[PDB]
Amino acid sequence: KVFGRCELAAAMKRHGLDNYRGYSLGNWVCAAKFESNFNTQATNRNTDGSTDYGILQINSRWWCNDGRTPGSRNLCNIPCSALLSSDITASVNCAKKIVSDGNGMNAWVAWRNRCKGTDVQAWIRGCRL
Ligand SMILES: [Au+]
Ligand SMILES: [Cl-]
Ligand SMILES: [Cl-]
Ligand SMILES: [Cl-]
Ligand code: NA
Repeated sequence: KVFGRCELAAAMKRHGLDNYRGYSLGNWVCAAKFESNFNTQATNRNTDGSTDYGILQINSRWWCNDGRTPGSRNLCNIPCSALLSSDITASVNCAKKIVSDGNGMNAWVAWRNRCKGTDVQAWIRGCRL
C-alpha cells in the first residue's frame, strides 16, 4: 500500500506517533517519505546482509526477524513481514521502541540527512488533523 501524505499523517497520529519522544508528526512523515516513499511494501538490502523493511525501513539486525540475518536480534519481537503490512500498527510500535533507544530519530539515517532541521511541518501542511 502506498499512502497519501495526509493519509499517512492521520494513521500515524491515531497510533500515537504524533510527538512521541518529542518528535512532531511532520518529522515522522518526512521520514516515511524518504525511507519508503510511503510504500508499506518497501524492502531495501544492506551491504551487511541485513534488510530494511516497511514504511520506516526497520532493520533486521535488531528490530525484526527475517530468519536470514546471521547473529541479529528481533527486539520488536515480530517477523519482518509484519512490517510490510497495509496496516501500519506494527511498524509504528517498533518505531516507538527504536526511537526510544537513546539516539532518537537519528536511528533513521535518511531522517538525519534529509529531515533533521528542515521545515518538517510542511509535511502536514493542509492535512485535516
Ligand atoms: Au494504522
Ligand atoms: Cl536471522
Ligand atoms: Cl493503517
Ligand atoms: Cl531526542
Ligand atoms: Na531476527
